[PDB]
Amino acid sequence: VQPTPADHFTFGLWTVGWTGADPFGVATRKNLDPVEAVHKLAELGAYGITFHDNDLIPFDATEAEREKILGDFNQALKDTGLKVPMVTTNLFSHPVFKDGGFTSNDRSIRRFALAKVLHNIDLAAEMGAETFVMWGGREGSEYDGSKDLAAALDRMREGVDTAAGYIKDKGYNLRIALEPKPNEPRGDIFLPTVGHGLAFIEQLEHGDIVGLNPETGHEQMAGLNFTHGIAQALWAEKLFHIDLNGQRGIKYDQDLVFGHGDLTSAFFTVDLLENGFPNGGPKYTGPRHFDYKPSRTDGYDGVWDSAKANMSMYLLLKERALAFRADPEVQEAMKTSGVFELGETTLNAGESAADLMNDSASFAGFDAEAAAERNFAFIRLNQLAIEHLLGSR
Amino acid sequence: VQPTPADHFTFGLWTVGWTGADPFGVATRKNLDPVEAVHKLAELGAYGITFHDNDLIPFDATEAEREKILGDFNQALKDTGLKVPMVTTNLFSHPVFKDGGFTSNDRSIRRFALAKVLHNIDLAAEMGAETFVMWGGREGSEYDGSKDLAAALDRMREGVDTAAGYIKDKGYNLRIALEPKPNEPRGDIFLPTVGHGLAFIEQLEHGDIVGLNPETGHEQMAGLNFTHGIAQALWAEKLFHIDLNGQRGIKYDQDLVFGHGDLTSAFFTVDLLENGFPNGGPKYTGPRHFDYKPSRTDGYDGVWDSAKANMSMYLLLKERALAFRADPEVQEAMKTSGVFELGETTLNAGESAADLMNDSASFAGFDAEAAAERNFAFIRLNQLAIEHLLGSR
Amino acid sequence: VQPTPADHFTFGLWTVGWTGADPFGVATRKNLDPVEAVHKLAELGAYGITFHDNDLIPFDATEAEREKILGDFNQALKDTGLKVPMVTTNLFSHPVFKDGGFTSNDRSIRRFALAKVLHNIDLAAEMGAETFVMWGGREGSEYDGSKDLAAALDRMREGVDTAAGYIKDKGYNLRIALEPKPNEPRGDIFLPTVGHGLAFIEQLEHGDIVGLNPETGHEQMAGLNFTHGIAQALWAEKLFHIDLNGQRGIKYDQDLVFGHGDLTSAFFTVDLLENGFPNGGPKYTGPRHFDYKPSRTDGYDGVWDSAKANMSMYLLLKERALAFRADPEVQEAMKTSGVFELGETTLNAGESAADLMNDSASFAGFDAEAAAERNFAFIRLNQLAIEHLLGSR
Amino acid sequence: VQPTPADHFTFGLWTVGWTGADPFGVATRKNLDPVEAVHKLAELGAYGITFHDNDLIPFDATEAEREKILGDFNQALKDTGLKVPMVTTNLFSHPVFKDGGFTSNDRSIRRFALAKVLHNIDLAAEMGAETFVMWGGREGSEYDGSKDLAAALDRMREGVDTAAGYIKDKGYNLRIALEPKPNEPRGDIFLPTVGHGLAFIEQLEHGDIVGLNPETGHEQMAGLNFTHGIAQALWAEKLFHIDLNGQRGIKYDQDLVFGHGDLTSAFFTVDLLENGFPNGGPKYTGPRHFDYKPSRTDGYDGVWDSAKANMSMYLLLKERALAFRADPEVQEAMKTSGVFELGETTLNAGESAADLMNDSASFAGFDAEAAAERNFAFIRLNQLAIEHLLGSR
Ligand SMILES: OC[C@@H](O)[C@H](O)[C@@H](O)CO
Ligand SMILES: OC[C@@H](O)[C@H](O)[C@@H](O)CO
Ligand SMILES: OC[C@@H](O)[C@H](O)[C@@H](O)CO
Ligand SMILES: OC[C@@H](O)[C@H](O)[C@@H](O)CO
Ligand SMILES: [Mn+2]
Ligand SMILES: [Mn+2]
Ligand SMILES: [Mn+2]
Ligand SMILES: [Mn+2]
Repeated sequence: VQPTPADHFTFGLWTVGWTGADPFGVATRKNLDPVEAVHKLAELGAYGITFHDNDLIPFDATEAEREKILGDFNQALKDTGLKVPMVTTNLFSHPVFKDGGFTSNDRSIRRFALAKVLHNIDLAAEMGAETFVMWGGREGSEYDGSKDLAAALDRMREGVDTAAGYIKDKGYNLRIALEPKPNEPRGDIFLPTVGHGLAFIEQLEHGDIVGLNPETGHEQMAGLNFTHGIAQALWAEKLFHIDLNGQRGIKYDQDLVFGHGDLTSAFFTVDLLENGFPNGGPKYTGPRHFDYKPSRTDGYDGVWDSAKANMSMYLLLKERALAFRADPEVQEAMKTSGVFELGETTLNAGESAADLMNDSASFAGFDAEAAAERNFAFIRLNQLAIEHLLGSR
Repeated sequence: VQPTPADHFTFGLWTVGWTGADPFGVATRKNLDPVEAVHKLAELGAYGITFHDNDLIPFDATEAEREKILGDFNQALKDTGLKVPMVTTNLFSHPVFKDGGFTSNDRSIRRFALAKVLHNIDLAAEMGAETFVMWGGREGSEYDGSKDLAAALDRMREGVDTAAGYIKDKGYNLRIALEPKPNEPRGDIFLPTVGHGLAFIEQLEHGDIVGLNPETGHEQMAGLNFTHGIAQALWAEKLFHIDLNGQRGIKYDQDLVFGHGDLTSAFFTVDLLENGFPNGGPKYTGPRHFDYKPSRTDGYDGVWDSAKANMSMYLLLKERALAFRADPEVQEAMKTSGVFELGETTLNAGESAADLMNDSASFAGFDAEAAAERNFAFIRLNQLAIEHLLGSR
Repeated sequence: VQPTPADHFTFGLWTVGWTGADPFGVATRKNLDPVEAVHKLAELGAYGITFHDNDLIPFDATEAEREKILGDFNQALKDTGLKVPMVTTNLFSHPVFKDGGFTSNDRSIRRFALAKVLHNIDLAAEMGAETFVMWGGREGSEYDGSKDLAAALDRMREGVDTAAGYIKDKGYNLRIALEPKPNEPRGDIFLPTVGHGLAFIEQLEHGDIVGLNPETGHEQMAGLNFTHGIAQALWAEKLFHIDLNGQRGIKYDQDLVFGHGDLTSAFFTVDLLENGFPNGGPKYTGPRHFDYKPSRTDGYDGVWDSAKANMSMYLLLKERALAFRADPEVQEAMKTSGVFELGETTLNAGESAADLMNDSASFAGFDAEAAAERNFAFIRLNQLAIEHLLGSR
Repeated sequence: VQPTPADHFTFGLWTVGWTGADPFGVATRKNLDPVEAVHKLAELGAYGITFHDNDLIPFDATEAEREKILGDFNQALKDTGLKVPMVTTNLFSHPVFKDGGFTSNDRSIRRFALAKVLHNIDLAAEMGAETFVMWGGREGSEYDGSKDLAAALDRMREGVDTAAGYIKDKGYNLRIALEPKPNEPRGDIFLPTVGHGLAFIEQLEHGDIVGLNPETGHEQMAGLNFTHGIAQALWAEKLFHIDLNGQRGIKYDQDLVFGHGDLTSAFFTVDLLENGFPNGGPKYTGPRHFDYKPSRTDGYDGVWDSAKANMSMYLLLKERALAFRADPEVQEAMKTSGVFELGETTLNAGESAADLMNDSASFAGFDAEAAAERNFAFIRLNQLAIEHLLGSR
């Protein structure tokens, strides 16, 4: 292992600072001072730190307090060298956001949320973040008649397009990244998956600077393939940031260390981020952000062990995924299964629909029964990836 | 109840004709003659019938046979009055489609699938279908390294855009509707949910004539809100057709009668199709297609009981959903919860981001703690819908 | 439908008393005085109230404090006539319980946890409660190597048999009801389903007084059929108590009002509690206890609305289910489908294995293809059930 | 890693013999001759072969046919030395079994099904099998009013105790292993999890010879922790057999190769089979049986590849898991986390309930806040396990 700043491992303040309250209990750890957080994180080899406005600045802090806090915070950044690549707003903890921020049924709460957001964009630019994340965790319902579903999407669009237009208007060098989540804390959250989020951005006025911020555990809560989803975001060139962690199944969001959930899936996620696509195409070159929570049963030694482990797991997987693809036997297996064959167009240069239709060999004269005999050998190909993952090859 | 042709209840040939083979067994029913199907369906009050090419015409039938079959089939349509509103292709049963049609790793199979599709478009136009459905049931993988995820989406796009361009080129009065499915028969299917499908259409050249064909059970297999998903398709004006059925949970696709799965969700699905949105907007005016399978334990009396029941359940729900919304007490409850309030824009006519920012009452001077006291009364509102569903009000 | 004490509707102090804090937010409601809980629930028609030791008596309460609290609570009970049918212990909220009470890896904690249970038995006995519920919410793990699994079950057995022995020695008429849950708050909980709880009970030294407390939502979080699980608990004569609420799929425990989740399943559970088994069998006679949470979006008006909605949902389902079995057409359908035929023993009176293999009629010349022709007509029985539920019958 | 007969790797005839038909397609491979299955598996290192009565002997086979088939199979066994450790009955493929075998609503069917079982016991005994597996795949329902649930369990009990009584009377050394599954092919199956199977066994007249046959994928289809379920089966001394395969989430049963689904869970199951419980306890000694399906995309080369991959995955996991417990650092971490402390009984030798409530140290003056400070360090133990799995340690 041994992570270093050019690896671009970013961590949020709320991850290592998460104190332990869950639905059945109180915190098991004391609050983490943000200056300690920065120093500690930098010592471990992180590249940057991210935060939610209220992570650093209390909801009711006065203007004198906000500047006191920011002064010590900027100093620590300075002393250590951590950058601040992404900033986000808390539109979910305070009781006022019980029906949402942007999609609250109450008009006065929608304006308050939007004004909280606009102000936070200002702080984002001041910090030097390139990405502004929006997780609409309270946007949704428990009951189907609680909302007008068309109006909920018009109100979501108005807040995002207002925020986007503000970025363009002030000339900030910022992008917005929406973060899909299927449920928890709402029964049903709006824009529940990568596809929903991707679809939605296409209906925006300011779509051009809006992308996604997918989270491993969030797609796994719907039973989806995390690599399939990021592949699709990447293919559309909407993968602006990423949140890595672990999830063992369809249940509450667990927020384990990356690699402590679906291990084989993390392997392939790493292969896609590092190696890209077999035939060439898009690559994700942003930060590798870890959005997790250290288990409540463990003390602060566990908090820093857990932070260390996110980075270890990613470097271990990266190493095995480079060896995997570099292997002559894998490449050969790949060729046999048709991975490079999928890269060739179906139609010949210049062939029209008409042409293919009327080409006897592709249809009328085709031997479907002979084509059906092919051994794709996907089982052997899968076996080679696991032996590579197991450190056996 | 009593369904009648202006209700626009369509049924596929493979639903009532499904003979019973599942993974652990053989058919329990004899094959259903398609001419019987048409007559029977028409007697029950259906408006139309839909089919897959091989539902009617055998994969290896000769040209003399295809015309014999079509002749008797058109005659029955004539004798009864059923229309043929949608036609689709089978790109999944034959062993040649074991790795997909359009996204097969084998180039020769991709061409064969595409040529099967183009020919079937011709038959669609001849029949008078307005909709051409594409369910990519074999497109996906069991293993993550089996495919180049970027190349799988380029090949999906090439077949759909080739088919679309052919429709435009021949001037057919047809639309394509993609049908998302999360898994089964593949471990992971590409374009697994409504959002994924919606996102994908935005990357097409011929996007304008491409929409979706969502299926109740398919979104419920990912644990998603079926009404939330169709709301989003409708809002984007991509809801070109719909497949209704029942699903009891995250498991294999059960294909029960509509209403025999998540009852409350079917209620709200019916409310959206019939009533639309509370504040006004888009409406879905196409056919109400039932894509289900009669339980294998039951004989042919059960097949026609099951067909009858799809229509009964929809009319029962429709009736309760009209009463629900028409109710003065519901309207009042709706007002209290802010359903109409969500319909008002957040920003005042002419207000800019700048303006709202600097409006003291929406932020600096806002009383978050007082705004947080509001009783949304979503529980009472939910109670009124269930009493309406229960036939109590 | 108006509830009366005769109905045996019981509520937990923590249910209407639930304040609104979840994983991503703080409480939205103010604490509920116990005195007012008691009076308000008696005005609604409640039969009894239930509580956790620390719902009532703070963890740190002094002796003088405890006595005051008990004096006020016992006053309220005397004033209103409310009964206290069940009492439970809180072995999950304090940080001390982070790894469990009974199956903590730390022995001093295991000792404290059992001590806390014994003291609570006394209180339970003082209050007149018939049932003692044990829900081991922190018993389990996030990671597979965290626990010696054989030793976790011995620890659990030690605790439960100690508590049972103590009851027997003290002469108390108290029975222990164990309550399964698959996950939340731990990633995996010991004894996750009705099946695992019944099995464990059979390994106990004093299992005669140990039974189950199944919860609607809990079984549904693993995707099981709650009605099938309570039917196995009844069949074994081990259904000592029941917790009713609603869940809308495999996700975090929602704790919705009974009937606000899976409706048809709710209908069928009520049918089983009220009508019993079609061919006869044991019947459930305890409290109908609601363990739910008023959504955090609702103010106190909403709390009483939700309390009310629980009993109301139950009465509406009961009316429908009594009408359903009373219907001649439904009885006809039931006989046709073989529901009464399942009640006839397979073998003949004094027929042995040997006698049966040898019966020619049963095997050697049994006409399997002719038997396979029976139309079970389960679809039509299911349509009739649904129509009774919707009150269209 | 090269398997030897000493390993006890067993395979079902129906596993490598699975032809490829699924819900949306026909077979992709030709039928496998039994003779060749036997020889091929012996060349791979298999220990034994297992089968369903109709895997080998067709349902309609004549007497002369049966004898020929048996003569060829017994030849193969003699030639290769393969053992036949388990035999099972097919009570799910013929249409006669549409509503179940043992719990069919139709009594004549229930009689045929039991007859079919008794005859198979004889054959099982002739073959030298130790285990008789019962998987009741059609036992259950799609709809809640289809069955009298108390009567479904009595019918099940009748069948299983008749079969057990017959074994006892005949002097056969055969034990029955019941096999749970939550769903597929029925929407709900009776006795859906390890927990439900163990419970039911305790209600049996002859449960001394009745135990479990849990399957990896089956428990995971309900989202349970397979390793926790087999640990409860072991603890109760009821783990008679085991079926190993892979599942990638809550969906249709995939029947992937062991290790091709949840990897870390696979690692921990192997640890439990090979290392036993950390503080000692019963150990599993039977066949390591693989009940999987070679993906339908692969030709026969793929079939043998997959057979091989099963034993290989198992050997790789075994090597890793033996190295993991042998590691001094891992033992250190285990002691730190209290894994050995769980093994110490909570009470002192001859300490009663009364003695414990009264110990001041245990309750009255126990310092709960000081005890709550222990760092269990479960995260670091889990990181160490994963690093052993990836062979980076
Ligand atoms: O489940 C919560 C989300 O993962 C958030 O932490 C966003 O990433 C930041 O608001
Ligand atoms: O699960 C199968 C799909 O529902 C199909 O029936 C498509 O609708 C028609 O190809
Ligand atoms: O999931 C939480 C449980 O349902 C509890 O409320 C128990 O019933 C009692 O501790
Ligand atoms: O889900 C199918 C089952 O796993 C069977 O293969 C049984 O093991 C034997 O009938
Ligand atoms: Mn996140
Ligand atoms: Mn469909
Ligand atoms: Mn409960
Ligand atoms: Mn099996």
